[PDB]
Amino acid sequence: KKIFKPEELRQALMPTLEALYRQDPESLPFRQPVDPQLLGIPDYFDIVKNPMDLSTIKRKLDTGQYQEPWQYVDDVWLMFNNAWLYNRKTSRVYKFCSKLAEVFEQEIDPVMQSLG
Ligand SMILES: Cc1cc(N2CCOCC2)cc2[nH]c(-c3c(NC[C@@H](O)c4cccc(Cl)c4)cc[nH]c3=O)nc12
Repeated sequence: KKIFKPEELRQALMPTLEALYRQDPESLPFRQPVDPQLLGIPDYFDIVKNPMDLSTIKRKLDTGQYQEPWQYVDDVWLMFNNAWLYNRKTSRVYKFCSKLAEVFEQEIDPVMQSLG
């Protein structure tokens, strides 16, 4: 069984996380936890049972809260899947999510291969 030091996951995965953040305007809806009242979508938690966003993912990676790197992959897809569930398939935020997901699928593959 691989043993992953927090510092190894941090340095290896941070560039993939930067690749999501740097997408402008597509990353903006994902940068902070969804605030249903401020956004005027009060049925958000009626639909999304487990919220996830970039700031949470970034904190876990920065402070060493992942035991193994596929939990980071889990959190990223949970964030995308939340957005694809709540938002209609042709809407702006659905398309934004799809753009971030395209970037991620591309960046994460070689990084996960090198982590073993
Ligand atoms: C690539 C892709 C495209 C799309 N759609 C494109 C068309 O438009 C609608 C959205 C939805 C996706 N959902 C998931 C997904 C996971 N993927 C792992 C993959 O990253 C992966 C798998 C093995 C090795 C590595 Cl290194 C990385 C894992 C857990 N739960 C998930 O839902 N992947 C999706």
